[PDB]
Amino acid sequence: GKADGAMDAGNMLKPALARGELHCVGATTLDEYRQYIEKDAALERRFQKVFVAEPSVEDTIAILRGLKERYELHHHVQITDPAIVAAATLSHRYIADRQLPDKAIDLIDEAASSIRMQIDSKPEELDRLDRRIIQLKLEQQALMLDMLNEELSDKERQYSELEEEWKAEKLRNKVTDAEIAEVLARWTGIPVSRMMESEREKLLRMEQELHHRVIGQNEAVDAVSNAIRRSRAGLADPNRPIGSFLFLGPTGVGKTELCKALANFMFDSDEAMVRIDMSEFMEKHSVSRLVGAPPGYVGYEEGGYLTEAVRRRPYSVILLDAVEKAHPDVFNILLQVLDDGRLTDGQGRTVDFRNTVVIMTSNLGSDLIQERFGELDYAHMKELVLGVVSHNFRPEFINRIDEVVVFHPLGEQHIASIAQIQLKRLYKRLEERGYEIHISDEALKLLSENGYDPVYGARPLKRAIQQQIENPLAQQILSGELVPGKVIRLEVNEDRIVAVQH
Amino acid sequence: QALKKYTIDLTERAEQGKLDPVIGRDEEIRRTIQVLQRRTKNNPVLIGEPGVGKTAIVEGLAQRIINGEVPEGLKGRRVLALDMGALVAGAKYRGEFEERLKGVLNDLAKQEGNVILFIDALHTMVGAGKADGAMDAGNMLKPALARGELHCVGATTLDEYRQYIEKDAALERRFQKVFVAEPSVEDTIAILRGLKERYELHHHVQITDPAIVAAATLSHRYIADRQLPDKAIDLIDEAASSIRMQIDSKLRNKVTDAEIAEVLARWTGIPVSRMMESEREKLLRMEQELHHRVIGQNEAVDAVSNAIRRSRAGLADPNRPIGSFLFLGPTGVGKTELCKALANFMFDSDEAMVRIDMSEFMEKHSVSRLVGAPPGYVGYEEGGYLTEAVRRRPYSVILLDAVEKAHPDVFNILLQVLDDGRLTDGQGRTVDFRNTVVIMTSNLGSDLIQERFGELDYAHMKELVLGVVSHNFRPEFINRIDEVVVFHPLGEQHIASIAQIQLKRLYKRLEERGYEIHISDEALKLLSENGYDPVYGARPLKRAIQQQIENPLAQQILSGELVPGKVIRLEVNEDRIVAVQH
Amino acid sequence: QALKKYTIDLTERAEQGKLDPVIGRDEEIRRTIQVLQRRTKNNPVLIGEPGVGKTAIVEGLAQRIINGEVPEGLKGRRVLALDMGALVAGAKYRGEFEERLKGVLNDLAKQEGNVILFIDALHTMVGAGMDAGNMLKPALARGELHCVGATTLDEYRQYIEKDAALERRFQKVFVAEPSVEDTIAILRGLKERYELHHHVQITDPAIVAAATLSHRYIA
Amino acid sequence: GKADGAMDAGNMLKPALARGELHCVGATTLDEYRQYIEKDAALERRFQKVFVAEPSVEDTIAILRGLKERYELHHHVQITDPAIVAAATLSHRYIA
Ligand SMILES: Nc1ncnc2c1ncn2[C@@H]1O[C@H](COP(=O)(O)OP(=O)(O)OP(O)(O)=S)[C@@H](O)[C@H]1O
Ligand SMILES: Nc1ncnc2c1ncn2[C@@H]1O[C@H](COP(=O)(O)OP(=O)(O)OP(O)(O)=S)[C@@H](O)[C@H]1O
Ligand SMILES: Nc1ncnc2c1ncn2[C@@H]1O[C@H](COP(=O)(O)OP(=O)(O)OP(O)(O)=S)[C@@H](O)[C@H]1O
Ligand SMILES: Nc1ncnc2c1ncn2[C@@H]1O[C@H](COP(=O)(O)OP(=O)(O)OP(O)(O)=S)[C@@H](O)[C@H]1O
Ligand SMILES: [Mg+2]
Ligand SMILES: [Mg+2]
Ligand SMILES: [Mg+2]
Ligand SMILES: [Mg+2]
Repeated sequence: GKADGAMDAGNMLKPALARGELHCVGATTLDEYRQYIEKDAALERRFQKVFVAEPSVEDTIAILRGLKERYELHHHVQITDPAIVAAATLSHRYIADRQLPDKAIDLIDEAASSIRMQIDSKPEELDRLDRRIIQLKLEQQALMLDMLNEELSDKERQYSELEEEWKAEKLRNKVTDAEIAEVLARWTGIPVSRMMESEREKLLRMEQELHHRVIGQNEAVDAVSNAIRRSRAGLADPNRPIGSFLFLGPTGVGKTELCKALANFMFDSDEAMVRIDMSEFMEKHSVSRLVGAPPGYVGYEEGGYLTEAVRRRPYSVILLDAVEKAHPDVFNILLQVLDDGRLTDGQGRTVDFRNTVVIMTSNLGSDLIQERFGELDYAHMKELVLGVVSHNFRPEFINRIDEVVVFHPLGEQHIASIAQIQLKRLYKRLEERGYEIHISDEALKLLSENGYDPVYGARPLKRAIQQQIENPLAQQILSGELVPGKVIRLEVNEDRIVAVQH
Repeated sequence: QALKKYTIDLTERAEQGKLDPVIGRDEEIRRTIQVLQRRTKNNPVLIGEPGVGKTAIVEGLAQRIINGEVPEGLKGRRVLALDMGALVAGAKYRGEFEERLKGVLNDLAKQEGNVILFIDALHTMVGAGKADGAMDAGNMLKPALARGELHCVGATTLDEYRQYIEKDAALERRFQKVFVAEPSVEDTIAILRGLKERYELHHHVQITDPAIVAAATLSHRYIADRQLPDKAIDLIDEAASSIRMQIDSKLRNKVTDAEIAEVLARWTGIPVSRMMESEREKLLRMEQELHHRVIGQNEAVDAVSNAIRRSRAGLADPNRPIGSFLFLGPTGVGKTELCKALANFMFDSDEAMVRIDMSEFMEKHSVSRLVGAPPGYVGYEEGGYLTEAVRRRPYSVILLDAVEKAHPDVFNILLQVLDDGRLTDGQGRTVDFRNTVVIMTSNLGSDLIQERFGELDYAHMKELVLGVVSHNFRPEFINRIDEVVVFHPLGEQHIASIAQIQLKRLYKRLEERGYEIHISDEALKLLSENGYDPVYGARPLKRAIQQQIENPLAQQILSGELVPGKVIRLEVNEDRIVAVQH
Repeated sequence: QALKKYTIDLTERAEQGKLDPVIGRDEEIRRTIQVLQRRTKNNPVLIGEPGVGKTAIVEGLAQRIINGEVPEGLKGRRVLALDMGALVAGAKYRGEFEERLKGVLNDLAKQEGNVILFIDALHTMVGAGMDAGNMLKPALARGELHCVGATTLDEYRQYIEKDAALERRFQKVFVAEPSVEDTIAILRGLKERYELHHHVQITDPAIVAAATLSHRYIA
Repeated sequence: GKADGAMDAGNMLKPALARGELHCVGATTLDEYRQYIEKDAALERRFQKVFVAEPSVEDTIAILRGLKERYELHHHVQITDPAIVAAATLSHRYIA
């Protein structure tokens, strides 16, 4: 209420506060105290500071066991004491901004709202299928090629199955720890929730789901798969990230494909991953471009890059591609990251990385691996290229790595399978304009033999495909020679691969 | 009342049918409905990117309250939309804004908890009525938010939240973060198939469903600025505007997908449009039209011809740039002129290209010239050269001129560029290089090529000079290159044809000046026989043409001797060249 | 009424013929008319380096509304130039900018979408002390305001592309700086008004020499 | 014009500048021009830098000879022309 008639309301109370004739119990924040009171230091002494520490997990458990019955009587549901101890423990582990017991009560109360909404209308999967069948109903109405009425028939059948099963049980009217974990996995993003059977069947086939995109390379697919299975099962070291890997080998063996296949598995898109191309980081300033500017400097109030983009979605994959192409002491930021999951940015708030999968591709032993992947067992190769890495890095940073793996030069059956994959995506690119493509098996032999050399991996297969198909084929498509509808066969001449129209 | 003066009823507008139909957004509406029916903190904030449908989730929630698709507990709730500007506007005295806000709080306590308040732009609430010593709307809604008396549905942006609401941590913890992700391609198709009826009712036209799947796919692929389903709706609506004007001017009546590609080609410049027959026959004559400026060197003309034919025919690898060429040859055989032939074909201009002159980059930090300086350092706010040059012009041609001069590790930036088509500047955003033609022009093996181009076939020449380049670059980097072409030294007849090209462009320029010039073949023979040596390329040719033509020619023009409208016969002397006026 | 306190009716001025006979720039007017007939985001922003005649484009739009060269959705509109410098005039107290601006927005809602607004120097609207983008921003979003913004290229990419919400509520119309021949056509269009004001004659070789020397010797 | 529920002078005359109904002539210091008129758009291109030179010593002599009669007829005194050139020279020499 200060104005031109400046009486400010801190001044009128102030002799009553100083003389003790007013018993004013104040309560304020800890930043707001410093920012608004300790400016005006004539009133900062009138008060006495009672500090209210953040409670422990066990004190939060003791708090929730007497608040429980009030939320029970509001939502008309029960809360079972495993959900209380799960709310306190999980909210202390997986939510880093808020503080106890605000987030514990938030998980409890929102879970009870979720159970009340189950009991009110109908359960979850009924609503999932109900929204999707009304979606496909309106979309099929608007489509008046389809390949859609199959999907609507499938979802309506599954809706009828779950509706009859719901009538057979006519459920959840308590709050178990499963509902707390569902509300935690919708708060933050970390899949803490219990694995429903489709996801568990998907996750036991991790290697089978990844070898549709990474052919060969068994050891690293195993390592990646074991890290994610430990994370979902609940055995990962809770004071470190999920998996801190270091990939090694020649050029074009699927390193960035293994990371893009991780992202396409786990988040259903290739470029949903914090990607730090470490080859911009050749000087010691890129430290500042990932942790941000310090106070006083230019990009302070715009943040860092690694810190902010992980703190948005705390469960993600981090790729540090071409990790040898950096200054050697950019890997001390990663010492903090890989040992404890904490990275303090410029502004002072510590982003938590204990749910991210840090992956570092490289090529540091390419000469050695290309020389000796034959006639050597995998353990001795890992040993000797780890000696090479010890010539590169410092023994701090490679002690923090969860597993160093070795990639190997691709054989000819590998390049046959890769040629099949690249041709499937070429069929997808040319089906959209309206062209159907087959291929002779003799022609695939020409692709596998014209795109093989041991030193460059599986990129010469890609540009051999590019030349020996895509240059005459796009030559003919622009020529108007190849009309859609008819199947474009890929047959060979004596050395060429010609397209025909029959 | 003090609500009707200052709020806007959304359920009344949904009942009147003014709102957009909201299709999709299942789990966002469901989690918001869960957070609204809590005991304490009935406060969902919808934190998402700008454009992804954060308001439309709230209006879809109002439409479900109208239709009855909500649970029984929310049937009949009045979604009121707060207006911060309507509160601040009439309050300049001490305590009029706070009076209005306390009146709103008393009415929303009076409404029996039957009101779901809504604030788009929650940060406007954060700094709302804050004057010198005034209770803003943050500090006055701050008690009635922690007790669930106010059922406020916020909405804010993902980066505006960091600026304004994480500044004030108590009002930051009043709200629950319901995150609204940018939708996928299929969901954008479904969202457009919902809203097709509204744009057809407005523009009085029809929209065909191939144009909708084309709008969603092309907007997801090419436009990097805005987001889904906003940019796809923009392509739909601007194409419908275009068809409505082309009906209404003086023909079509249904939006096709090529209309969507036209609006995309006008927004960006990437030629996604259908090939007209003039441009398609122009494009099949790629090699001949590059040999209308670059005679000689058939190989890379074939290579770049094939690359642009792939780019236009849709066979281009969409996770990579269009072509990533390396040019290797003796000095002065038209490498830079092959790139200028590219720019002159592609954009109908000569220096219409992003031209990095890599002999400036002889140390490790001109890397930082091309990307920019990080946070904290000097050239932060000015960006980078390459990143602004490509972000402002997506479909361009990048020339790394004279790429042998630099430090050996400037070409790691290019590892990112040539592998995935992306490059992160200092300010933390990536530029999409899925549309450029990255071209490098070295001369690492000009001694070897000038020595042994004779008696060695082209494949083994490429093999040998590529082995030398393998000694000079890293195996990671030559693996990324699309096609390492090799340039051959010029012959005599090639230099004669180059001189013919120079004379014809000189005659065209001086005809634009207003003159008419003829020449005898003997002058051409003298020009071909005087300035020949294979070691120096076609530049001694052009400077000999320069001297032995343009010194007497400009000597005689400036005297007024050459009257325009005559015939300038470039005859010869016993040893030199002189022009006459007959 | 708040419009008459702060707006300038351009079409009423072109009705009395005070404006310039804008000749050329036809495709930019056509793209602006494409933008102003959408459903949402009806708000073009004219963008180019300064001096190239963007207010001239909106004057030509107003003259086409007066003559009737517009489609059948713009006959009868009024083009009102808003003055962002005039709303931040008496900015003493709290909530006095918002009173003026809400008066303008209520009176524009009163006309039932009949008024094209022209907010020149659009970089003023971002920083107004929250302030001014956040009262226009929902009405800009729904397309019930038809704000023809007009700002410099560098001011646009410094002020408005920093702020993504206000950036997507507009639509760019890039204004190409005219050629030498187009400047000659402009001066041949505007020769008569200057010869009827100065009461002198102007020699057309001096016109084409003036355009050529101005393009050559001033950067 | 810092008023209440009202307008100032500048943003009420600003319509009359770009409407042709004002033949205004301004006068200001260079610095306040370079802050307050170069920053605006319409106020910039409705105004022209007629720069005023600080005059020379003999020009000041001519001006003082043009105004010697007024001050002499005012104060009933007489002014000497060597006193004029001494005053002008020492005023430009000493006063800052
Ligand atoms: N095992 C594989 N399965 C399928 N495609 C593969 C495989 N290995 C390589 N490729 C293809 O070859 C390309 C090159 O592989 P990348 O992983 O990108 O190279 P890299 O492994 O990153 O090695 P560097 O050192 O980064 S060049 C990939 O993008 C795929 O298109
Ligand atoms: N699920 C959806 N159903 C229908 N229309 C949608 C949907 N999502 C987005 N839209 C449309 O997308 C456009 C923009 O969405 P908006 O919510 O208005 O943007 P926004 O989410 O408000 O983000 P800001 O912060 O206002 S820029 C509108 O035309 C909406 O109708
Ligand atoms: N086939 C050709 N047709 C026309 N002009 C050509 C041809 N080959 C070379 N030239 C001329 O060669 C001259 C020099 O070409 P540039 O490409 O600029 O030199 P360069 O190829 O870059 O060699 P370096 O190593 O960079 S010095 C140009 O002025 C061209 O006119
Ligand atoms: N096509 C045109 N027809 C007629 N006059 C034009 C044309 N283009 C520009 N002009 C004139 O050029 C001048 C430019 O006027 P303005 O539009 O105010 O300037 P501008 O191009 O908008 O640049 P700014 O950023 O507003 S200073 C005026 O005298 C116009 O009459
Ligand atoms: Mg890689
Ligand atoms: Mg919004
Ligand atoms: Mg060159
Ligand atoms: Mg202007």
